[PDB]
Amino acid sequence: LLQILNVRVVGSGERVVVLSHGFGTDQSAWSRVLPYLTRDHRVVLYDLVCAGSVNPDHFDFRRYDNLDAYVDDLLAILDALRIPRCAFVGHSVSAMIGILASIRRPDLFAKLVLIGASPRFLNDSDYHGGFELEEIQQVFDAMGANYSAWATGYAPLAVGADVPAAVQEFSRTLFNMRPDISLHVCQTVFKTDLRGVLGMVRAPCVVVQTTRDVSVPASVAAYLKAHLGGRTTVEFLQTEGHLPHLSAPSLLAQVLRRALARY
Repeated sequence: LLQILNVRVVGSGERVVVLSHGFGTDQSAWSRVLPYLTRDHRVVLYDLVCAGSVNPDHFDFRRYDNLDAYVDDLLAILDALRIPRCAFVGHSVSAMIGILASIRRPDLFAKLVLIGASPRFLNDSDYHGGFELEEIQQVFDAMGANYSAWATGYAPLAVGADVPAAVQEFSRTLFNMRPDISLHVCQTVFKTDLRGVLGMVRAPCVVVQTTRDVSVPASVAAYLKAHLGGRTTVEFLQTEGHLPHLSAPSLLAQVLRRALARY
C-alpha cells in the first residue's frame, strides 16, 4: 500500500504534515508549495487510489463506493509509517476525507487545513451547495459520452483564473484519470453529505477561502466555520480558483506556513 499509493516522506521535523490531493490531480499538485514546508516539517505525500498515477487496476469500484474506504487507506498509511500525530492538508474530496478521518481518529489529527472544501455539493432546503441534481446528471452524462471534451472544458473553469500553466497541469492529470474511475469518484463525492458529522471534528481547522470557486459557493466557508466542532478560522486568499496550490502556490504557502506553525 505504501508502494501502491506512491507514498513519499520528504523533509524532516517533529511537526508532520500530510498533503492529500483532490479530484483530477495526484500528489504532484503539491510540488510548488512543497519547498515552503520541507525545511520545517516532515511531509507525507501519497496518491488517492483513484489518481491517474496509480495503476487503475487497483480501483475496487465496490469498496470505493463510500469515502470511508479512502479514509481507511489514509489511516493504514499513517499507521504503517508509525506516525502518532500529524496536521493534514486536504484539497477537494480530500477535505471530506480529512474531516472523516479526524473523527475516526482524533488522536492522530492535530490540525486540519481544508482547501476547496465543502460538506455537501448538492443544494438542499436552505442549504446552498452550488449544484442541482439535473445539472450533475448532465455532467455525469458528458463524462461518459466524451470524457476528453468534458475534461478540456472543465480544466479552465476549475482553475478559474486565467493561468495557462495551471490549466495545462490540471488538464494533464485530469486526462490521466481512467474515465470510468473519474465518473465513479464524482458520483461518490456527490452522494456524500458530512453536514451532520461536522460537530464531531475535535481538531482545530483552517478553511482556505479563495474569491471564487466553481465548486464551492462563497457561503460554504462560513457554514463550515459555524458547524465544525473544533476551533475554526477562515483564511482568505486574494485570488480566485479551486486549485490555488496550482494557480497561486506562493500565496497559498503563506497560509500553510502560518497554519502549520503550532499544533
